[PDB]
Amino acid sequence: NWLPPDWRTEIRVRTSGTKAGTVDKFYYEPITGRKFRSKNEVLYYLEHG
Amino acid sequence: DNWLPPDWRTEIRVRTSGTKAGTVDKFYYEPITGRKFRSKNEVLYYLEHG
Repeated sequence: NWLPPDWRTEIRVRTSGTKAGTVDKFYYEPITGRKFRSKNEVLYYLEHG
Repeated sequence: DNWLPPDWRTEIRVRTSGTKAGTVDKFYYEPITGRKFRSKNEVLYYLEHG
């Protein structure tokens, strides 16, 4: 819990290949739908919109 | 997914926020191009027609 109001989250779970079973979390910006790959990439961009 | 050609990648996307929380989508990725498909039939269509 640190995430602005309308922000969508998801996990991608790898189901084939060398990294089958790995879970990656993604954050999407509202209206735009802009994909971020980490906490800090979102924290950073809130500061520098 | 034995039907899939070699070096195709699969994953599931699960929504973790909003109305659609808990929704699971299957994706299929073509080797090298990274091109995205959303079902078995869409992949078999593409392999046939290019």
